Amino acid sequence: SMSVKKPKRDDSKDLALCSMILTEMETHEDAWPFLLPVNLKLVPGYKKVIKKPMDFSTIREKLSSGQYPNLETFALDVRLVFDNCETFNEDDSDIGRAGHNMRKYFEKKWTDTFK
Repeated sequence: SMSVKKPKRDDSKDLALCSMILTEMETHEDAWPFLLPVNLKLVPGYKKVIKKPMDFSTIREKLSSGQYPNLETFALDVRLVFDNCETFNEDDSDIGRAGHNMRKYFEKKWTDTFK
């Protein structure tokens, strides 16, 4: 509360460390469904159904331009990419499986880097 603060967690490396995670997600062999925004002209149903599209290239641009206020807003966008994927793709599809695999990969890196 006023003039009463928990000890200051060092967040000075968060930007660099989120960048490194995002690099590792970008280079994973199963990243291909997530590298670029879904083409809303060419994928029937996506625009109406998926209210907040997100992809790795959009996260990279947001990260690089100071549009993440903190490491949690960064994780929220990464998770959004996988939540969108689960919303639109059957679990038993190449893209559906890709999304599960990447979410697992992310969550481990996240825990190991920050928890």
